[PDB]
Amino acid sequence: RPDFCLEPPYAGACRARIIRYFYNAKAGLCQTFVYGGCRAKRNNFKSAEDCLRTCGGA
Repeated sequence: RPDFCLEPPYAGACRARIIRYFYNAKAGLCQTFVYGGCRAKRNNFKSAEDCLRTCGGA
């Protein structure tokens, strides 16, 4: 997985409530979080599948 998959999830400052996925490297899977709609970082996916494809190995 790329290093960005190890970063904590980033809601950012905006006020939307958008459900996104992040890789939780301690748990080893992708979890949901609430994203605010601006300034997304890379550990922020629209689906579990995309999160796991990107971050589940290497």
